[PDB]
Amino acid sequence: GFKQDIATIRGDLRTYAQDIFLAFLNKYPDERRYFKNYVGKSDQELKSMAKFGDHTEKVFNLMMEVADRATDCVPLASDANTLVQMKQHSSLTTGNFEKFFVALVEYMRASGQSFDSQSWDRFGKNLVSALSSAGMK
Ligand code: HEM
Ligand SMILES: Oc1ccc(Br)cc1
Repeated sequence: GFKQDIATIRGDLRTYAQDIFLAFLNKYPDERRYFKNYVGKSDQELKSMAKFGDHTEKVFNLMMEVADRATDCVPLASDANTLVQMKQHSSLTTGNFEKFFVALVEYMRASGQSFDSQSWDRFGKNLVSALSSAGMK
């Protein structure tokens, strides 16, 4: 289930974080514009950049902590507010997050592992709800 999936992802955080982030950019290539240092670089070049691995991992660490603090896939409003108030997210809208979760769930369904994809979809939907309540446009 969802709790085991958090354990699976955490066990190999950096690899899942890179693979899912690249799945997101590959599905929605226009989103790369938010990451000006990743524009024009192959996946192997990205992997050679310290900040690529560091910041994928940090994104997914925070995502796992928000997931683990949720009850039945309903995140804390305080966690949604963290995400809204981060200066790094100041020009995003909930659609950016929706696309991220669509890509994440698609990756899970294509992986051939027994992720609880329906729960990640629902968690994403509930997180998007919470981001808009916390003021994201
Ligand atoms: C629930 C999903 C997300 C979580 C948990 C999250 C978390 C984070 C965290 C922890 C950082 C800081 C990383 C660091 O400084 O090392 C970060 C930075 C950033 N995030 Fe998010 N983020 C999420 C979704 C998104 C989405 C959808 C976008 C844009 C499409 C985005 C764009 C950015 C950008 C541009 C930065 C700063 C650039 C960078 O660190 O490379 N984030 N995010
Ligand atoms: O550097 C970053 C990698 C992945 C997301 Br999503 C945000 C920032």
